[PDB]
Amino acid sequence: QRASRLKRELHMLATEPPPGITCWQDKDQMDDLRAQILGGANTPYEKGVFKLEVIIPERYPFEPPQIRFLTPIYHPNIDSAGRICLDVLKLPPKGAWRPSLNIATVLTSIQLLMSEPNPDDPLMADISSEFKYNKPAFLKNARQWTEKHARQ
Ligand SMILES: NCc1nc2ccccc2s1
Repeated sequence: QRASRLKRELHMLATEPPPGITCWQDKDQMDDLRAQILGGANTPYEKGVFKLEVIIPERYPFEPPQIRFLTPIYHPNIDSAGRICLDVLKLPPKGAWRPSLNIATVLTSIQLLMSEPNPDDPLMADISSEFKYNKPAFLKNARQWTEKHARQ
């Protein structure tokens, strides 16, 4: 059932990936994956390439994929170790993971989170206040962080 579902998902990611998103097997196992999200336009992350680690837990699809950024990113919801505060990556009642979602849909949500942060549920408190109260300085720091760590 699990193995069977992962094959369906890998196939879909290889053939019909979402715009801007790529995901693939590192080795010869279906539960240790990698992905890549391209920084969107009309965002400070633009022209940046962000790599992620995607671990599929042993009880998938009843527990969510465990995802973290490997490429540094300056964002209120993402910490210095790459942990993402996002509802679709957490179990209910607080979270919104359900088995009718998949790897592609959560990667797309992380992409949306990059365009549209939530300072209501921050992981980086100083970055979160800068985003609310000094928006131009946030945008400047994000673009600098992008150019340094996500390019060449
Ligand atoms: N591994 C992803 C990240 N690494 C870092 C390091 C410093 C600040 C922010 C980030 S996000």
